[PDB]
Amino acid sequence: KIEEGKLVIWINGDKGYNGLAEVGKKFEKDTGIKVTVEHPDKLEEKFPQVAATGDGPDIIFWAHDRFGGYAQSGLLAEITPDKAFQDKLYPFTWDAVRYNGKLIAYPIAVEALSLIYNKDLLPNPPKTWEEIPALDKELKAKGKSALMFNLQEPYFTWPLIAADGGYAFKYENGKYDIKDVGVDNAGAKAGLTFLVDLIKNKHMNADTDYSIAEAAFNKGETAMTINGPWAWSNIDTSKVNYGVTVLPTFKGQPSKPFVGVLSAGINAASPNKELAKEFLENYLLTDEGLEAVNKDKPLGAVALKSYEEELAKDPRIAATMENAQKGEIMPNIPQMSAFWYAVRTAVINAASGRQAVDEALKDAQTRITK
Ligand code: NA
Ligand code: NA
Ligand code: NA
Ligand code: NA
Ligand code: NA
Ligand code: NA
Repeated sequence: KIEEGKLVIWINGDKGYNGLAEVGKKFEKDTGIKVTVEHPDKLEEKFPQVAATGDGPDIIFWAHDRFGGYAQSGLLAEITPDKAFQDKLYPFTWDAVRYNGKLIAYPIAVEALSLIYNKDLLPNPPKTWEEIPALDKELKAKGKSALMFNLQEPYFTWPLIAADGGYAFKYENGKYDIKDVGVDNAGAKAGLTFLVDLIKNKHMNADTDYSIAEAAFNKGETAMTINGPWAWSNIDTSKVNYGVTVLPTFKGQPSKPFVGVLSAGINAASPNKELAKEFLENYLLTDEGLEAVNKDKPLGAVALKSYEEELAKDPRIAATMENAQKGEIMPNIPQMSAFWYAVRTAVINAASGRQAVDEALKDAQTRITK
């Protein structure tokens, strides 16, 4: 079914697949084994279909959170890196690729939101959320605003909501406790209260969405936004001299953005598991391998320490990794699907006044733990 003696790799069409193919060509030169890199449409839908019948690629690349469902269906091989190899990657990245206590993928790259700021409006960006109200008053007096970011989606508001002690699900022992949910605790209530107050006191509008925040920042109307590495290429550097830094703290605690870890899984049905391990450990997860992919399409921050130390000479990448290290690995369990919709509703209702902050989060907590 899956052909022995070659590697077929699937990766999304927004990634550096020409760079990956060059890594494959080096592997083929050293081993005589053909590597075929493909970027099919809807690969994350296709993989569980073909893998369920014992078919598909030998290696799949995707964000780690989707691999939980794949691992629940036994579609991914348990990987076997030795302890010395594991020590070459930042330890938090291995946690992202554990399911039911077992390692099911190799971490490649790390993504998280950062604070993006306009250096000509704000050469010294605020280190705390608590400073932002006063800063907004000063900037509004000069015809600008302090901060605009997407308020409609919990991915973007969670960093603040969770800073003072919120969390989705408690992680321990390579597993999550589905009964230990941090959506209606004191810290979450404090952060959502602070967000709602930003709106009540006219520092942000409740209808601000992704489009508005991006346009406002690119036009030089707002000093700051919150966004991820996918947004950098769109920032009009002709008009905006921007920096990227650590997110502000709240009550002295770091903001807690969700962390996505681009990961490489090995099909459980592959007869090429040793070749796949060799390719991933000793060709891709090297400075030269990650450089080839990154040159094609930037990976952002990477899990491999040796190469991250080079990439972090770019302060935007250094900030991405700092915010990731302080953030919350996105849980890979099925109960996380309940989290997104429950918290989305809670934030919308609190920002509109439909619900008090406490009731909004209480209702979300009840749905997530149900
Ligand atoms: Na070839
Ligand atoms: Na090839
Ligand atoms: Na084999
Ligand atoms: Na080092
Ligand atoms: Na170098
Ligand atoms: Na509760």
